[PDB]
Amino acid sequence: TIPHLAIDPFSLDFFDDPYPDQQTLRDAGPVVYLDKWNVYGVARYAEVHAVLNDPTTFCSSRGVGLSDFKKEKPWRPPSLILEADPPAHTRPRAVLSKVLSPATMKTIRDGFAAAADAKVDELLQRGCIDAIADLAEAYPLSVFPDAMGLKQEGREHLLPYAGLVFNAFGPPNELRQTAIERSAPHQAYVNEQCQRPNLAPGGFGACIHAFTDTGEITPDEAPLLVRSLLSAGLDTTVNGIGAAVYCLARFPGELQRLRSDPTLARNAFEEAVRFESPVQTFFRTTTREVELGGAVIGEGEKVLMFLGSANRDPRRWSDPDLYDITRKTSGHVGFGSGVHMCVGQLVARLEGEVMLSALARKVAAIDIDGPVKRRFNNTLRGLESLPVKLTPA
Ligand code: HEM
Ligand SMILES: O=C(O)c1ccc(Cl)cc1
Ligand SMILES: [Cl-]
Ligand SMILES: [Mg+2]
Ligand SMILES: [Mg+2]
Repeated sequence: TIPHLAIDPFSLDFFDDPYPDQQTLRDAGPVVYLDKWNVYGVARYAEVHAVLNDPTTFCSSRGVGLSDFKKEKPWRPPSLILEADPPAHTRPRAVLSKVLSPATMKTIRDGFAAAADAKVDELLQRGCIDAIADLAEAYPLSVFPDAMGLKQEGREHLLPYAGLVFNAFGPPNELRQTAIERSAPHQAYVNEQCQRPNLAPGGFGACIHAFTDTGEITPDEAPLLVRSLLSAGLDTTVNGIGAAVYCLARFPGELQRLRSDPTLARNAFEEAVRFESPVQTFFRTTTREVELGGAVIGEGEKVLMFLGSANRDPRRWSDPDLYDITRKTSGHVGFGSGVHMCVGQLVARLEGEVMLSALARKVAAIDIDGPVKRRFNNTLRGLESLPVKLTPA
């Protein structure tokens, strides 16, 4: 009753061009079985959204990667937020929601916007740059570690650690084994910075520790919550901003509409998140036998959600393959949906908005002018190198 497919959604050939395989996954049925990894898969919008919003059956406390924490040891202590279910999830989630709250955004907006404007002006003096190293990576590196309150020493470990985290959600393929092997130095750096004495007062990390006073989290929980921000908060935005720049480079008509109304910057970024879906996939584990899409899934089974596919499902989206900065993006699943929906979404949108605003006001054209190279990761979709020539407005 359930179709069995041999597609490996963690293979390099899949990463290189996922869209044909994603349609095959959608059109095979509402639920598929992936023989390569012995997991169920859902790739249509309706089922992905349903699974995300059914946490009591599709749980996260057994891991949101392929590995089932009931069967194997986690490669690092479980995240207290991503890898927890309610009620354990609730108070840690509330702490991060307050640390990264609307009110908090007021305190960082001016500096984040100023750093974006300065970066774009700097790049316009060079003309010819790598939109990944020089923009998608350089900008978040210039604002986020400081907003976290990290010291200067050791920051070279941040992107390597995040790449490890996202590779580790995948299956035990070469990408994952190479990332986990000899990762101790990255783990040691991050774990050290999560301790209270190493976090600058006023930054996100120190603010997490300050919540230990309220009874929402204990002091021994705070380092792990800081770890969540250092795991999710940098590499995601790197690939989100890179996706937006890649979209604007490929769709000059949309760059021109953004230039004509810079207030579209926030939605242009949201549409880039839908269109590229920097976080491609996450898993859940069934807590009971459950019927999904006419398929009877047993207890304790991994279910792979194709977020990028759901964001391109023509059952839900008009012209899903087109980048449209005025699209009504509400309901996309690029930040998840439901109890675990990205708690850092306001930071991500702030960075993306202010960068796209700076481009909208300062740049007239973005031309790819060198070999484009893709970056392979079991969970993240994005580019390794995007050589572009920026023409000033
Ligand atoms: C474009 C950028 C980003 C994307 C595409 C993204 C994507 C996601 C997705 C899909 C989830 C849901 C996980 C699940 O359902 O299992 C999530 C959760 C989460 N994100 Fe983001 N994220 C981004 C930026 C950030 C930033 C900047 C931060 C921190 C500053 C952050 C921190 C978190 C945390 C802690 C969670 C777990 C929340 C929970 O389990 O309740 N993310 N993110
Ligand atoms: O480490 C964490 O909690 C974590 C890691 C990655 C994401 Cl996308 C969200 C949360
Ligand atoms: Cl760690
Ligand atoms: Mg260990
Ligand atoms: Mg010290």
